[PDB]
Amino acid sequence: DSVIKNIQQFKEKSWQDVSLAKMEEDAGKYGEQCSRLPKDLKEWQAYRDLKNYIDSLREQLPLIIPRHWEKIKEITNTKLNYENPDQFYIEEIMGAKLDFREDIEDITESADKQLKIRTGLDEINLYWNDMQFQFGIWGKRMLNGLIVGTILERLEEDQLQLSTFNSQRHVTPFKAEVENLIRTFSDVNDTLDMWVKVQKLWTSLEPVFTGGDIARQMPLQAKQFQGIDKNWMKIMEKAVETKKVIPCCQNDMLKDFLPDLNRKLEDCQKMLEAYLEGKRKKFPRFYFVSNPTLLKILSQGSEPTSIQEDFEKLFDAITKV
Repeated sequence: DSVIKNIQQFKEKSWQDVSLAKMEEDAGKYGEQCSRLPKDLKEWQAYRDLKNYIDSLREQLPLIIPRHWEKIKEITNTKLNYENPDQFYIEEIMGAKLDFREDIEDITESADKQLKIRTGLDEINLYWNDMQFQFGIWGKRMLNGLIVGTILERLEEDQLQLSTFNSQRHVTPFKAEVENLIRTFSDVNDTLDMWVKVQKLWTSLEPVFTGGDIARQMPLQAKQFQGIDKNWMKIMEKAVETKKVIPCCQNDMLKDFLPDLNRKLEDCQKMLEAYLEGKRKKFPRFYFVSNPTLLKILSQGSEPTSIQEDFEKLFDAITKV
């Protein structure tokens, strides 16, 4: 009856289905010590068999107690049993706590590791598609990328992981995907690297050309910025239609345009800078003042009152006019 009660307790634990650790070992053990002396006199073998089963369960419960779990399940003659079994595994885990199975897992363990590497590679695949360029407000007078560095850190970490995977022998079945991913990351780095720079150039030059006074002069220079910005207005316009991260790296017009726009932006930027130097020569005091202030003052030349704040920088002891 005691053996039957122990069996009932085991059944109850199975019904409970929940991570055995101390109770399973204990219930069997307390009963067993009293039982061994008793059993020889008692005989009735069935009881002995029940006791043996309880002892086996106690031995297994300790053994029973993510990727590592999956690997453990694989080297246990069960599949995702820990995953599914862990969630609601009635008795497979208890049952599996052989040498042949271990050997098979080892034969297969290497495949799982390659397989494990493949799983990691697949995990990368999911994040890149889920990730979409982080666009941020520029006033829409569009939206630019608020952060490109975080994505760049991911690009190198992924490339380093792919290079580490390439060093491993087991990567050879999924090596072609890794090589294509490395090529994709390399092209994304060429695009993103160019993209952050172009926005900065554009961010630096957006105010000067749109603003009227500098733009009143330099008619030729003004047209390029006018025309140059239209493509950028369109590129940003295109961004709203498709915002996924993989697509931004691979979109056709955007990939070709960033290099061309950047050269266009740099030429205008160099020309703008040369113009600033010419103005600086005219009024020698301008050299002491910083470029942002100089740009602000030249642009605000038309309204003399606007320039009053910067009077102190231009001449000594003339705070307000």
